Parts: sequence; C-alpha cells; structure tokens
Amino acid sequence: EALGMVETKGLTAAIEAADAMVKSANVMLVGYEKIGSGLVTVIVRGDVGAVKAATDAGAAAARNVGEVKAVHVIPRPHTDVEKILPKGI
Amino acid sequence: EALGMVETKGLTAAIEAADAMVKSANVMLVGYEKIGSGLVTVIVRGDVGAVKAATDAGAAAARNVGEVKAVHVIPRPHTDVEKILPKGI
Amino acid sequence: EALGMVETKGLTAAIEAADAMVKSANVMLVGYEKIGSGLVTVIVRGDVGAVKAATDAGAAAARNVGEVKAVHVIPRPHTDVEKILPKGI
Amino acid sequence: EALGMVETKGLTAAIEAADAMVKSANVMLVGYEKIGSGLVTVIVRGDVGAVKAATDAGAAAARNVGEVKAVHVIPRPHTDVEKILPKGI
Amino acid sequence: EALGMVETKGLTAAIEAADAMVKSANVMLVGYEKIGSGLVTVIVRGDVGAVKAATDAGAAAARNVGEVKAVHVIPRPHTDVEKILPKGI
Amino acid sequence: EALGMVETKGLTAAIEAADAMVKSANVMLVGYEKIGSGLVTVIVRGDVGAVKAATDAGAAAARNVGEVKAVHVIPRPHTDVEKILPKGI
Repeated sequence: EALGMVETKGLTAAIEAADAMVKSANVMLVGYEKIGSGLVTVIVRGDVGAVKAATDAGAAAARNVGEVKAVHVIPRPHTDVEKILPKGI
Repeated sequence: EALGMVETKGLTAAIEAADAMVKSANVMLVGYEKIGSGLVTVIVRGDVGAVKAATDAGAAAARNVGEVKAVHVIPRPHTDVEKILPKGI
Repeated sequence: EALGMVETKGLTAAIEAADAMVKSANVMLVGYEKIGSGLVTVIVRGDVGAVKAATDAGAAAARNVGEVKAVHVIPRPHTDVEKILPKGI
Repeated sequence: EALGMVETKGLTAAIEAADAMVKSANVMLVGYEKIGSGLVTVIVRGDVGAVKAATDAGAAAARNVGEVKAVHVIPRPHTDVEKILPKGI
Repeated sequence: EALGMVETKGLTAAIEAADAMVKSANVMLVGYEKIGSGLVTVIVRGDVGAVKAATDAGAAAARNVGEVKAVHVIPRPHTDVEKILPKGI
Repeated sequence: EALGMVETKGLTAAIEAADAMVKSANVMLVGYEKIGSGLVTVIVRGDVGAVKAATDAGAAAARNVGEVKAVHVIPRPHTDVEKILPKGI
C-alpha cells in the first residue's frame, strides 16, 4: 500500500497535518516520528489516490500552523522498507 | 472534544502558557511534549469555546516569559489523531 | 506554594543558578529539566517572597557563568500544573 | 561485504533514499541511524557493484525529497567496524 | 567539598579537560554530563585549591582540542545542590 | 594504553574514520559516542605510535566523506578517565 509523509519543524504543525490527512482521505495514521532538531514526520498508509490527496491537504493545513519541511508519497514502498516503518507502534 | 496547543522554545515559557491556560478557561491539561531543539508543546482538552480562550491566554502569557512558536486549536480532532495524543500520560 | 524558574543555555550556568538560589532564600530545589538544545531549567518551590529573591540571585549569578535565557516566578501555580512538575524526582 | 551509506537531514528524504536503494540494486537494508540534529543515515549491505549503484540511486532520489548530507561506500569494512553496525537491529 | 566544572562543545575537548584536570591536581572525577546541542560538562570534587588548579588546567588543555564554553568553581555547593550532581554515577 | 579520538559531524564521516583507523594501524576500536547535535566521536586504544598513525589516517579519510571537528591523542589517559570511556560497551 502507498506511503505518505509530511515533515514539519514543530509538533503543533505536525498534529495539524495529521488531522487534516485522515479527515481528507481514507488513509490510516501510522503515527509520527521525531529525529530531533524539532523535525517531526507524520506517516499514513492507504491507496495511492487516497494518500496523495491526504498529503496535499496535510501540507496545506500545516503551513498555516507552522513550518513544513518535506512532503512525499511512495505508491509502493519496497517490502524491506516496511520493517523500518511502524504499523502504529 | 477540542484540542489546544501552545508551542514554545524553552520550558519556562511553556510552564507559563500551561498555568495561564488552565486558569483562564475550563480546559484539562494533558501535559507537554518536547521534540528536541528546545521545542515544547503544551496540550489541553475541553469545549471549543474554553480551549480557544485558554490558548489565547496561554500564548499571551508565554510571549512575556519566552519565545512562542505555534498556537493552534482543533475543535474536533479525528479519532485516529487521538491515539497519538496523551491522556495525561 | 510559589514556583521559581531559571533557564540557561549550558549546565554549568544552571548549577550556579541552583546553588545561588538555595543559598539566597528559603526555597527547596526541585531539580533541573533539560529540553535539549542545551536548555536547562532549574526549579524551586517556596513562599513567593523567598522564590522571588532566589530567582533574582540565581539569574544574576548565572549570567556571570553562562547564558541565561528565561527567569520567571509563579506565586501560585494551578493544581493541574503541579503534576507536570517534579517533586524532586 | 560492501557497506553503503546515505545521510540526510530529515526522515522523509531518508525513507526515499532507502526505498530507491533496495529497488535499484540487490542490497539488503540494515536500517537507519539517527545521531540527532535531524541527521539520518541509511545503511545497506551487498556486493560492491550492487551497493555502488544503490547509493547513487539513493542520493539522487533523496535530493528530490530533501537534503542529502553524505554518501559513501566501503567495499570491505574492517571486521571490528562490523560490531558498531547493526545487522538490522 | 569544592565543585569544578568545565563545559565544552564536543566530547573530545571534554575528555582532554578531564584528563588534564585529574593529572593537574588532587580532584576526583565525578564524570561528564551532556545536555544535548553537543554540550558536555566535566565535573570534579576536591579541596578548593585543588579544584581551582584543575579547572584552570582543564580549560587550557581543552581550548587546544576544541571549544570551551564555561568554566566555574563552587568552593562549597549547598547540600541540596549535591543531590542533582552525580557521585560518579 | 594510548587513547585516540576522531570527532565528526555526521555518522557517515565517523564510520569512514573508524574503518580507516583500524585498517591503518594496530588499534582496537572501542566504539563511537554521540553527544547530539550530530557530533560523533570514534574511540580507539593501542600503543601511542599506533594510535597516532590511526588518528591521522582517520581524520584524513573522514574529511573526504564529511565534516571533521576534532582529532586528539592521549598517550596515557589518567586511570580515573578510563571509567568514563567504554571498553567497547
């Protein structure tokens, strides 16, 4: 299934991206990852069409609240890449 | 229930936002999250009217003590978004 | 009881603030919190008069050793705010 | 076996590097390491030819998503160096 | 007993300060603390005369290796301040 | 025994320093330490002659891959300093 990512500087902007993502399309929220430096990445899974719409809506909503750094979609992540992503853990 | 967020650079400014928030309106303090880089987000729950007043009072009080980065309100966060927020944990 | 906070960039300046605080007035040292980015906040509890004198003495002593970021006093923190502060833990 | 490394500022750019790496050549994804400051390093193992192609494809794909910091290949890491690398842990 | 502190940006400069401190005077190495942002503080205990000589020698040696941020001596730290310092833990 | 240290900004440059160190002279790799801010220090032990050659080779190799911050050698670290260094832990 497709992979969606919205990366922000600040947790507030992230939470906004998350909410806007799940509300906008039929994607499931995997959760958020923080790599320090105030960087937070929100991750969602679903069909490519859904994930694309969600990520667009997420980044849009996030820019209003804070600083958006990265936005990307992977229609079909390699299986090995799955194991470095959470299921919601 | 509504979601309120005040994000500051520095814990001191955050504590001020927190105190001012709960004192100003009938919101419950969920706690604070730190994503590194000195970024701290204070989270509260309550009715939209309460949360809005609290967050306004929080950011105002916080700017006097330190550096306010983000302030946002979500009147009704998606259920999936609930699980990435603490209850007070 | 009153709440006192001295926030510094660097642990050395913090330790100086701490020592100067407890020596200056009758406040109890709750400990120090670090939110990353080199930010360290020293926390004390006591009567408002004591905490005010301590924090003044703390920030003064700290500026000589390092970089002071924030200094604040809350004469009576809301009860909910208590649970996000340590007792000395 | 050869060692491949792609280091990015941001987790999103890293995930892109990872996916592009395993899809491009026959390398196994060891995982990613984060040393703070938003720095994330994706690690792969395989034959030198495979690892070289993967890392090229990884950095290329990553620059489109975010900020690439370092890209390196070690055809035969010393055995002692093995123990400071994960197996996928 | 007296308290000595040498704070550096980088672990290498810190290790140099530590070695130079214990070699220079009769102070016991409590260890080092890191508050993030690359800030590392080396802590020693002993008589004020010893600690003063050690810290001077520490900062001198450290500037040659890296970046020294803070250097301070507390001839007699308050007892409460003791509990926020390690014994070597 | 002698102590060798190579400090880099980024894990990739560090791994390169490590590999180049053990391959260049007869030093044992203690491991690497990260103090945040992307700072990583590679540590090796051996005879002073070996450690000196290793550290030279390490820093040289590391500058090609990334950013080298500090390079230092301690021919005979004080015993107390031993306990703040890993054995390979």
